[PDB]
Amino acid sequence: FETISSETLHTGAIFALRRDQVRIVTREVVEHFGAVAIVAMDDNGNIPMVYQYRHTYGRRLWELPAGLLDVAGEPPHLTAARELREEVGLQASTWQVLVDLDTAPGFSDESVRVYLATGLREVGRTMGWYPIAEAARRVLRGEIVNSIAIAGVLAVHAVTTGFAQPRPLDTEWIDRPTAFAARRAER
Amino acid sequence: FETISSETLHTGAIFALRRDQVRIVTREVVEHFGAVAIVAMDDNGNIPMVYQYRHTYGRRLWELPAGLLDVAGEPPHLTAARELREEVGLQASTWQVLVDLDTAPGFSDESVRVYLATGLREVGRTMGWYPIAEAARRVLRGEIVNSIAIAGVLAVHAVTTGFAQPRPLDTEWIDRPTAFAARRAER
Repeated sequence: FETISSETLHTGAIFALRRDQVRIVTREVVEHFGAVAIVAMDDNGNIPMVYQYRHTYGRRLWELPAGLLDVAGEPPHLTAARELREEVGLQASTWQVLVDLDTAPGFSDESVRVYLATGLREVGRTMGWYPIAEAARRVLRGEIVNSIAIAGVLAVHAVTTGFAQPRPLDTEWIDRPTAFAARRAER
Repeated sequence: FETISSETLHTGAIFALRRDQVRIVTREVVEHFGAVAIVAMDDNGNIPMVYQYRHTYGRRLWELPAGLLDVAGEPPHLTAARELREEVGLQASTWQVLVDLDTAPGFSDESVRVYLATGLREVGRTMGWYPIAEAARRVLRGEIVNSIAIAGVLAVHAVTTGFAQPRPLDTEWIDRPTAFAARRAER
C-alpha cells in the first residue's frame, strides 16, 4: 500500500486524530501512546484485578492493573512495575511477556503489552483477588469484557494449564506505538 | 459521575470524536458503530481466519471474519452471518454468543460481539483454517495480536477443552454502541 498524504485533524491529551489518503481512500487513524498491563499471579495461582469506572461505557469494568506509555524514554517494563505498585501495591521478582494485543486495529495504532509478574511482595503503606480459573470463567460469562483483561486472563489461564509458556522480557513488541509519542505535543 | 458538557470535535466515516467534561476533567471519546466477529468452528475443531492489511499498523494481521454494525436496524446476528458468508464463504446452522469485548475502554465506546458458529456449509461461487489448539498457541506466541481474534480464539479454546460453554444469541450485549449510530450523519 501507499500513504499518499497525512493530515492531523485534532490533537488531544492522550491521542491524536490523523487522516491519511491510502492507495485512494480516507483512513482516519487514532494515534496512541500504547499501554502496558500486568497479570500478577501469586504462588497460589490468584491474580489481582481492579474495578475502574470507564466513561466510554458509563460504568465500572473489571480490568488488570494498567497504564499508558506517556513517559518519554521510560521502558514499558518500568512503567508496568510502577503501575503494579501504584495500582495494587505489589512488586514482583520475575517479569515475562504474556501477550501483546492490538486493541482496535480498525481505527487506532494502540498496542498493549501484557506482562506476567510472579514472585510477589506486598509493598507500600477497588480491587479483588481471583483464582485464575474463576477469572477465566468470568470472561466466558461476560463479567470481564475489557479487551486487555480478556487477553491477559485467558493467556495466563493457558499458561497455568500447561498449554503454553510465558516469554522473555526482550520479546519483540511488533506494534508498540510511536507516532503520538513522536509528536511531543507538550510544554 | 456527572457529564457536564458534550462537544463534537470531528465526525468521520466510521467514528466521531466527542469531548466531554466529567465530574472536572476532559474526556475525549471515540464513538463507534461497534462490530461483530465470528469464530466458525467446523466438525473437526478447526476455524477459518483471514489475513488482512491494517493501515493502523502498516502490516497484515490474522483475524476472525468481522464487520462493522454500519447497517441501521440490521441485527448483529444478521450482520455476523452476512460477514461469515462474504469473508469465508460459510453459512452456519447454529449461532451462539462466544464473547463480547470492549476494545479500547480508555478512549472509545466500541464493543465487539463474537459469535460461535457451527454446523457449517460452504456456500457461494486471504484466509486459512487452523486447528483451535494451534490458533491458541499462535496467540500465546504473538502470531495473532488482533484483540478481537485473541478473545475469540482463546474463548472457543476454553469451550473446546470443556472449560466453559457458549451462550444463547439473546445474551445481553451490555456495551453495544449506540451514540455514533444515533447521529445518523449521512445523506
